[PDB]
Amino acid sequence: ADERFQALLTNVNAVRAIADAVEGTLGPKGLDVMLVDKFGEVTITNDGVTILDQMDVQHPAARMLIQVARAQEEEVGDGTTTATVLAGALVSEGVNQVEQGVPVSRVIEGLRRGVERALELLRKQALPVEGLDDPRLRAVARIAAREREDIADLVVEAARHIGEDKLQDPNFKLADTVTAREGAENQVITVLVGAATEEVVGERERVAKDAASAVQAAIRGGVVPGGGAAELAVAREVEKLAEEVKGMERYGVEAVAEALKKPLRQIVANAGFNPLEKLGDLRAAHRTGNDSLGIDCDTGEVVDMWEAGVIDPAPVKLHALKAAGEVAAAILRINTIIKMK
Amino acid sequence: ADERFQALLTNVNAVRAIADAVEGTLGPKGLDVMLVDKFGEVTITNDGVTILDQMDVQHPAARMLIQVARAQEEEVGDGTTTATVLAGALVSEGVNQVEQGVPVSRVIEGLRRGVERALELLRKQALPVEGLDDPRLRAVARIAAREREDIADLVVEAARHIGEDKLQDPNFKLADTVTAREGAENQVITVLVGAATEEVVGERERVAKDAASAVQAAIRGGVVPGGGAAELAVAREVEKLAEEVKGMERYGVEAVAEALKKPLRQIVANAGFNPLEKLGDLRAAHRTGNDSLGIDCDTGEVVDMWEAGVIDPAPVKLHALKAAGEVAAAILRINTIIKMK
Amino acid sequence: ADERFQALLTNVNAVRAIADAVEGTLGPKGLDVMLVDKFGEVTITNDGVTILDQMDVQHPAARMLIQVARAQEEEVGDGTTTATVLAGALVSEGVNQVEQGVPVSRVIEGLRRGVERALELLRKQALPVEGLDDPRLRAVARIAAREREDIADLVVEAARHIGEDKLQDPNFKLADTVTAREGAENQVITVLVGAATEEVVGERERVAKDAASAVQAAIRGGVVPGGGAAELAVAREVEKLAEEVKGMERYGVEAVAEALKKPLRQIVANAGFNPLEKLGDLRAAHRTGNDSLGIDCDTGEVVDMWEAGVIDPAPVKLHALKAAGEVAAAILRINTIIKMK
Amino acid sequence: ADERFQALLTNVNAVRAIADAVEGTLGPKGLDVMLVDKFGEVTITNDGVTILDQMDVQHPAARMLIQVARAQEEEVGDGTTTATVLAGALVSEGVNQVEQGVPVSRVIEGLRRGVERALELLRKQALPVEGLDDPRLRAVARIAAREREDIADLVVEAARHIGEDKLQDPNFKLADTVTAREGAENQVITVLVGAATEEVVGERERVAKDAASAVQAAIRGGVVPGGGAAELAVAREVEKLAEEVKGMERYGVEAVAEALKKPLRQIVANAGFNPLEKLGDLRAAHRTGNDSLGIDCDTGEVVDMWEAGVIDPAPVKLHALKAAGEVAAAILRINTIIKMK
Repeated sequence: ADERFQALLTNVNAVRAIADAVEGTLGPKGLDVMLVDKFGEVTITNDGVTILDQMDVQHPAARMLIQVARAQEEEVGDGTTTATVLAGALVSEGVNQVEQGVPVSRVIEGLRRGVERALELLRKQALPVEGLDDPRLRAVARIAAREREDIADLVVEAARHIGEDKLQDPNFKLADTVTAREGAENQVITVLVGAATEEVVGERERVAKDAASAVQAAIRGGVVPGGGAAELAVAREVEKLAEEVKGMERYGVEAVAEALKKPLRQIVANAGFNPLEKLGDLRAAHRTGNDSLGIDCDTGEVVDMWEAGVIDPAPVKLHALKAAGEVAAAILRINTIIKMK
Repeated sequence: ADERFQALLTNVNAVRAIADAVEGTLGPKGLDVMLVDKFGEVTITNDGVTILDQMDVQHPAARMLIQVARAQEEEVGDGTTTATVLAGALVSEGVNQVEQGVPVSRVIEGLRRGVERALELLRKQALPVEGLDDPRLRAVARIAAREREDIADLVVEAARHIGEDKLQDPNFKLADTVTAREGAENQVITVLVGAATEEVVGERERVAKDAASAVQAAIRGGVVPGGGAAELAVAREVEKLAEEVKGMERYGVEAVAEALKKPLRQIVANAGFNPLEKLGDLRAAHRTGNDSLGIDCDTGEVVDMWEAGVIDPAPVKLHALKAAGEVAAAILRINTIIKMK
Repeated sequence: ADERFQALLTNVNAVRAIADAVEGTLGPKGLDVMLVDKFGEVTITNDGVTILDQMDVQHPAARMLIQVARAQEEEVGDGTTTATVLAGALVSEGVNQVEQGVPVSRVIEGLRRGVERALELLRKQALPVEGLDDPRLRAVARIAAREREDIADLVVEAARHIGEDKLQDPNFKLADTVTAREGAENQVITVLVGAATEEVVGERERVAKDAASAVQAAIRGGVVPGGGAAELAVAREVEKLAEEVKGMERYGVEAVAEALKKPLRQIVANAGFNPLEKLGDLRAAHRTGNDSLGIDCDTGEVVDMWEAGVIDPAPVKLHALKAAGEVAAAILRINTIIKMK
Repeated sequence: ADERFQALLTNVNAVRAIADAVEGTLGPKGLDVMLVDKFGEVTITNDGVTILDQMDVQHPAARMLIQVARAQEEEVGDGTTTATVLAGALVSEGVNQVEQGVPVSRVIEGLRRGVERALELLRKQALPVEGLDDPRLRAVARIAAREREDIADLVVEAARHIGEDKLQDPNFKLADTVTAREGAENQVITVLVGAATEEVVGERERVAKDAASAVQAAIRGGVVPGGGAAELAVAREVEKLAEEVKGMERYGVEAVAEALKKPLRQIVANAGFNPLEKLGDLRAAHRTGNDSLGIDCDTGEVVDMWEAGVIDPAPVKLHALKAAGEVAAAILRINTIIKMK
């Protein structure tokens, strides 16, 4: 019986290691990682899609988390860091509950329903955007642009150049229509992203792709309050369902409720504030009945996220949460480790 | 800085060790404790008063807890076990919150307000007695008599002889009017408590005092749905206070919210049941708007505590929680250890 | 003499180890197992057919168990995991009896007679299916298809198309008449099973044959209550046998009696409930004289097996118990281990 | 949690060691025990009272068992060995069930109900004696007299001298009226028991009192098939009850059912036969439905105990089983050890 738990705990540590490396890059004030080789080259990066693509993974269970994370990229092309962090948080809280005495099978079925209601509420709370002239598209473009307005303006201009129904096509991907060249300017003709030298093209094309996918998802799925505020808004209701669920199976719902707060906690931690008090003081304005406010990362004061302009696409967070729940369930479902024939 | 926390942990572990050796006697299906000497004498007792009286204490933090608990006993003559267990839980999760990074003063000042609202709501939940012929006095005598009916009837029979307005006299302690003699019968004259042999006189005398004090308090303060149900009922509202309180300080209100679960948790655990599943399944019937429901100690089925016939006095629980809060606040405040002259 | 028993004990622990690896996959809420290579590839599988194919078996006592398990798979293509988890229980209880002082040769014939009367009573308890219009066909198809109704419907829709006497042909195998192709829909023309991608065909083709074999076995041998309830039912009759067998040899009949409870015990354990408490109350529900009372696998309350709708074919369990008896007999007779040229 | 169980295991081993030190003296072919000192003085004896009154006890769990076992002697004056061995078996099986996962409080109440049930069936099964000249009164004195008829005959000769109603009172016991003097012949004047030398007076007086108590009990409450047959008779009924108890509580009832077989197991083991086979062929002979079959101590052939004459009085066995159940419960309750002032 201890060996079965040790099998799960060994897999959990592999997942937590992947989340540990990529959870420091969350939010608008994230931190970058160092990637080194035996030959000695360096790759400074803060975009998690590059971190997961260019990380040495040897433990068998870690590969599944990256597989789902890049499946999300195949879907819409953004939000892999959030999915990895949520999956790590879910698995960590699940193993914490199992160590408390809950059987793993009960935690899995609790986690399933918790993620189900969380997706339901995130879908409900997503507010649609009225036309491409709305400033919320500028807001969601700037945040995907790493707070560089020069790239941000040319993607939103291109979006209004194309149109609404042409953007609604599911067979068309805007990320295939972005190209970056060196020594050029920023304009739309297929858009051209200017770069200084050849080495600057690689990251500029990446951020152009990210902004393209953000504005792509914004029109179809609407708008959700970013910065982890939506996660807290759904976490409160998931806790209500945890009080609603009967039996030992509820403690998976509590695990989903706690795991949903990890994005906001890591955003405030990366912003250079103490998470445990900034999470406490954030609950003051959540008593007012409005569930669209969080914390800004520059002054540490509680402010509503519509006015602050910290916005996230609805499909990115919805799919990130779905993938995180699916992989957390899949990695919790393992009980034994065996060597092949 | 670690030395200031190290001194807190040693104070905590002394308090915890007192509670771990007393908490097993809580509830109707409690278990006894064996006490040994260098001479090897045996003292089998399940009453917390005697175990706390005769137990060796060397760590100064432990002495304060039993001084507070026995002053509580000097007040009304019962409830020391519940107070000690509650103090242990409060101190344990006080240090648990500090381990997470919360400052100690914030936890202290959160414990203060949590205990304040818990006392207020336990006062408001206490239901008064409608005359002394009410069967709930039979119930509160029966639980105080270790579920032995021969002691349960004579204390209520004597009490109805005394009356009411003579019973509310604060200078009158009814537990001083009990005397047990070997080989006698059961009657009032002074309630004469029969016993088989001389050695049996001590435990019967102690049980007579316990039942006498229970019925004494039942008229003064009314009744509360016991078995840990009332502490759960006020724990829910203390959790609402925690969601109402601002800043880092709210983590102490959460500590009070959890510490009120420990009596019911350890009542269920001592019954031979899994406390996790039974605490999970007990929140179902609390959604109906009623807050007077608990769990039985024989079948494991969730039943209403008024009809289940398990009731405890109001002042005993009130003052036990007050003493537990006061001693938790007094013991979390210490930060350093120095030798004297 | 110690060497003879030690040479047996090393054989038992091999059958125990291979049984332990697949015991977690039993039941509708089973847990998957990952199979790592030297090169690091992984196969997540919850079916017991594949885990035995793709695992090292170096201690040759396990080779006999895998050989007889796949030999069992050859007739009716299902229930190999039940066969090996019953074999492990029988062998473990037999060696436990041998530890008490019973010689092995007595336990061998006790096992023989107990398994014989267990086969007799599990055959008798089987209830024939009323045509192909009976919804028990849907019930037995859904369970074999991992509780996925989309694949469950097509197998029984085809089975309607084949007929009664054409399915009753012993030389005709309907598991060869199921084929899976990627990118297609589900229809019967040959049963075509749809799949998303090429990698999804590998598992869909497997579960198609499993579901096909379930409905094939159902017509031949009728229906038996699943979830381990039938093994619990025949266990009591084996216990009644044990009191009738004269001499030291009966204790093998006790080994059969205790081993037949292992399926229900492990299905309950994998479900996330306590096996002892949830198996004790089952026999308390057997007072009515009916032998179908089993346990639901998400609420944990005892429920009559037929009405829950989770039901398993009769011949698969018949031959699984026969194979478990054959291998438990075969392994126990091995007393010495030596080498060749 | 481990310490609470380890505190029980040290208490269990003390009881087991006491029972293990007097288990070989049970039955008509019992084996003596050698006591030693620092001075080297030694006493050879097989009367368990003379061992338990003299062997050294330092673990306080053993002193309670000897206290209640000698209280049984104070009540009647015989059957202390069976009380001790039953207490040991009950405690050993209680801890065996706690090892599996049953909480101690559940086993405790299961044991309580099992012992109450066993007392009820022994009360029913104990048939009365028809007059004083019935040969079973000769037989009970014979077994009480270490299979020597010289002491047995004078006891029944005195018993007819006193009278039936004179024996019926509780205020008078003829265990005190027996007196042994050296150099005297066997006659009654005061039952004068002859002895060879002064040293022979001690054990002869002791066995005279034992035989006196045996025939006291025989008229007082009748007779019960001894040699362990009656405990096997009631153990089947306790096993039948075990299947009716709901939930986790039953495993105490199974412990009571098993612990009642330890008496006959030890009579057979001390006799020089394999207990496991001679229990199987005994329970295989109970097909007729009668509850008087046992095993003879000279040939090992299964015979009815009435014809063999091996008989034991009813009240001694009833009180021994009651004391064994009470002490097993009271030693199972203990879960924590502390040093006192």
